Amino acid sequence: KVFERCELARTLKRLGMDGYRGISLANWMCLAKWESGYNTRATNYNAGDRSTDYGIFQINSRYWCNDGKTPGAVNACHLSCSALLQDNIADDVACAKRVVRDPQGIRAWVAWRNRCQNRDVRQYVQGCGV
Repeated sequence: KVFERCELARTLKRLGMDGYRGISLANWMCLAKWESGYNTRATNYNAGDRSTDYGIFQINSRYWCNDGKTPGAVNACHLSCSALLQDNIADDVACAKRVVRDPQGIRAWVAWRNRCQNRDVRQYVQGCGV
């Protein structure tokens, strides 16, 4: 499923992401935009290290979900990577919360640094009623 901006804004709010571990809603929106274009079915194979990024938040199989095929990986979120490809983002949200619970926080996603850090990200939630 490809979310519309405000529709996702509202969904994330309901899911308790606003201010999660100090991370504002607008930041999570910026993240999803740059990682998947708000597409829950998006996947990206990293030939470099043999892992795959899955779903809305492009969660990596090296550490967060199990795909069976990534070498040396762990599955911190206790989920099959398949779970992150559903149209519902409940699993994605619970796993993303897990990711930021580690020291790096939101910085674990390099695109967040490149595209969202130190920028005015209010645009991502403007007019959405959240």
